[PDB]
Amino acid sequence: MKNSVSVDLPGSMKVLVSKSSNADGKYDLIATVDALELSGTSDKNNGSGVLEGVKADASKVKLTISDDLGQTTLEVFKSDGSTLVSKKVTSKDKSSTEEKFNEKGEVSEKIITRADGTRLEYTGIKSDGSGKAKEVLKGYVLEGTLTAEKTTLVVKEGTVTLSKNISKSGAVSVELNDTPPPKKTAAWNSGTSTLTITVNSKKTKDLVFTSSNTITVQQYDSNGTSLEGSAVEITKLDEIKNALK
Amino acid sequence: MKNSVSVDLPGSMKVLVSKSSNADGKYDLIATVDALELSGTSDKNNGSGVLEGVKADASKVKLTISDDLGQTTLEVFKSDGSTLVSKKVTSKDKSSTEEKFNEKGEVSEKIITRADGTRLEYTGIKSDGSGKAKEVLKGYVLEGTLTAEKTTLVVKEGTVTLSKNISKSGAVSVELNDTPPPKKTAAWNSGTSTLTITVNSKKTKDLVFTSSNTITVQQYDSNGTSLEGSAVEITKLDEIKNALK
Repeated sequence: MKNSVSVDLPGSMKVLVSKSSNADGKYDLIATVDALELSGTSDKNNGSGVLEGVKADASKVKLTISDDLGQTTLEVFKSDGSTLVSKKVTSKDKSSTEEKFNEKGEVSEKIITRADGTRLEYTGIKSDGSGKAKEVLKGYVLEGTLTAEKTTLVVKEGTVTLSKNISKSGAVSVELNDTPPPKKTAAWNSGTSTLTITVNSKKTKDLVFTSSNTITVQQYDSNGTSLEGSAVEITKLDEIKNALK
Repeated sequence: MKNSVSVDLPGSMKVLVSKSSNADGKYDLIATVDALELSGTSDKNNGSGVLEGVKADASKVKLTISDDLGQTTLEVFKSDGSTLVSKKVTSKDKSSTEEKFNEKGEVSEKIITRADGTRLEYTGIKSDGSGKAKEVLKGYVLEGTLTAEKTTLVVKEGTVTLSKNISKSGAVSVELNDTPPPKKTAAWNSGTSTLTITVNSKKTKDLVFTSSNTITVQQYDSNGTSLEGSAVEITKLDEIKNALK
């Protein structure tokens, strides 16, 4: 710090590495990270090495810098120092991986940043690999979910589901499902001159064709077993068409 | 006509039947029908009997009245009198059946009126029983077609076809078809990271998923075998949704 050299780092950080060595050959590293003074003695005079620090709430902070000034590995622990909370790995080339762990020392969440600026954001992860997913792309977002084998991001339009699957090892594969909406059916009763229309095991309408040469609609209650209202006579084509929706 | 009695008739007609009998016991009938004087001698003094006449173009007109004043059967022939053109039967109770015949002495067309005021209108009839159909109902019209067995009147709304079938002997029966529109399918090429979308054996779009983490649409020509345009990149969700329609 005193008369030393400023080194820029992956992820908008600096370190100050001492101009000269110490008693045991080391170089002094000081970095203000987040807002803590972090400190450490390193074999090398470039910026590489570990820096440690303690938050005012007694959480332990450990910043590792990779030998080639490539990779800053920012770990946060619980007060004991044994129990990992969070971990931001940044890479040389602008890409980062913000993790989070749970009570058990198991990964809860994961924000992946990509070199371009696009993101994979996993949350609510569970013991059996599964959880939410978001993909931040340039201009728009693909939501989805996670499993042990794969991420699946989905986009829907009416009867079409587009499904972008990203495998564990990076492999994209895409698929499409068009599935028709539930269709009307009907049954004719010759006895009563009544068409009863069934949608998805729910009766919906009675269309009745009278000896008086006219047509009457009545609606099934949303139970789909008893009629409701009273019988509405038809007065032009349009109404018959309406009943068929 | 001279000093006789006016009888009203089925189908807005009158006849004048003579007050007294003739030489051979008959009663004189005169009717102005359409605009012809029609004439005939009848056994009975009520209005019943036949009346004949000749149009100025030499077509022969034959009006029959049923004994009970029930039914007026207006036939028109060709000039020869043997070859039927048209035939309007009216009934007592306001119902009528306007036929038409063809060159061969076979029925071409048929307007059925019903007592209520509703109509069945068959046209363009053919040797194998078939032809157009219209049903004039109170407030609206059901179009359709004819066969030897049956009339079929159809009403459509999107994927639904309502079909009212009237059998030879009057029997109504109704049916419904909901049939889903042609659905998208797609094939993935791992080689090129391209989804190709097929609608009804016609390729429609290429969706391409780039190593650059972006999506590009290109359209198939309406042949459904070669691409067209050039590859349009995607810029928000909405566009991806659009491609799925």
